[PDB]
Amino acid sequence: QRCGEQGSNMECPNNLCCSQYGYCGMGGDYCGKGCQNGACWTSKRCGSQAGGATCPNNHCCSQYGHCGFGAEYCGAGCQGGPCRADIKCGSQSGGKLCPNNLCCSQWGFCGLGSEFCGGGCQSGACSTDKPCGKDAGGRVCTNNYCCSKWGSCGIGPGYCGAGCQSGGCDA
Amino acid sequence: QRCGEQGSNMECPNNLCCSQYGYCGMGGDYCGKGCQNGACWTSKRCGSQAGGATCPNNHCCSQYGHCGFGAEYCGAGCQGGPCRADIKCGSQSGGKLCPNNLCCSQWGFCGLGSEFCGGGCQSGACSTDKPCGKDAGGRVCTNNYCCSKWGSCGIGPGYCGAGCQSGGCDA
Repeated sequence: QRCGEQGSNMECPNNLCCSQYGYCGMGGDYCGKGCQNGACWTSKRCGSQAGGATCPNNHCCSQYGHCGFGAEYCGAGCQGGPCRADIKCGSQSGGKLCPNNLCCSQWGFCGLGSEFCGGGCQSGACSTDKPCGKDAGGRVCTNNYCCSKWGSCGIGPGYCGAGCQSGGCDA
Repeated sequence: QRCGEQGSNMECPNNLCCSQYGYCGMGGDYCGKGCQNGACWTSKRCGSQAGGATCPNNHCCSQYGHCGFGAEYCGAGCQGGPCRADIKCGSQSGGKLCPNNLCCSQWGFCGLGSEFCGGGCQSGACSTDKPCGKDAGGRVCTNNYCCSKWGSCGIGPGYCGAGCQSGGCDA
């Protein structure tokens, strides 16, 4: 029920702005000064201009390193987000990972949905759920996902907790 | 700290899937069966095919009414989300509202950022914060935003609560 730093980087639905207090709404109280994620009045910075920083709420990072939607942000020069041009990844691009957990299709493009995440999926949010760890000739998860006690890739206490064979383990 | 119905429709950062329990993570425990929002293994339905339903996490609604990213979802036939084609709105389009609170620029296109939300902004998440209510010759907020006791448009208890002059008031 909280957003931003008070809600573990949780984002509000329908681009609602997270105020400086960790609450979701609309108006100057949420979108103005201290706005956390969502349609903030003062767009957040990203890409090149702000250390590789990704846009929250899947916003496109325009060529000037600002976050938003529309031609100016998703069009030409777009550096991150659901940019209007296909984004390349995988073996075909020196094993690049897609940003924001997106799937890298068998063809080397970033997306979400069956075509990217289903069979052939290279990295990211693949729905193929391939075996990792010792029961898997010690193969490791992509994206530094945790390889659970069970030989499954994921993120969460169950995956990164006790019995984590490799990846971004807590334990 | 919760997502989905347990977190008031709050979404996880970086397309993490919200499990059926209202927790954010990655793996079959979160993205599989019961997945709430984020990179669910089974894309959610939208637009025409599912009553006008919008995609969570700003995903594009492909022409078949499925949610995702990439050419198949944001390209041709895209019905909602950060579609590759400019989305029209406003006076120029029989006063249509943009989906997901996006700003309708002075020119009749949907986006977020200064160009859409700044001066001339027609509807949505405008940063112009224009006066509503009685102190405003009884003008009303767009998007059914609440016109607060103060003559400000917004969403939240402060806006929709007591002294709400018009809009989607609770009080």
